[PDB]
Amino acid sequence: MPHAFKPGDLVFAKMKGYPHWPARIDDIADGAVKPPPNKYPIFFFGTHETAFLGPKDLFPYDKSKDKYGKPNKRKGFNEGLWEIQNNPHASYS
Ligand SMILES: OCc1cccc(NCc2cncc(Br)c2)c1
Repeated sequence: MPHAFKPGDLVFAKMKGYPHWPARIDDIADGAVKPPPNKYPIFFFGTHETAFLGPKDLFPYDKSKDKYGKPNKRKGFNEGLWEIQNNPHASYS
């Protein structure tokens, strides 16, 4: 049974103008800006950028990897695929 997203969960995250992108739910550091209601800090693998997104844009990784895991030409995407498959919980900062 699924649960609400928690830090460490692996997803594909969708933003307008980009393919569904390999990403993880991040933690919020002490005193850092918190997401709006029902949004989460999304760390994008490959590009190593963070956005606040809601669950409607978050696709759990295992269920969605067959559909969204194909390499493409977008900058950072293939490295993102490598990171989520090979070391998704490492420090990339
Ligand atoms: O719209 C706010 C916002 C926040 C972070 C990054 C971007 N664009 C670039 C980008 C980088 N990695 C994955 C994707 Br998917 C997109 C936009």
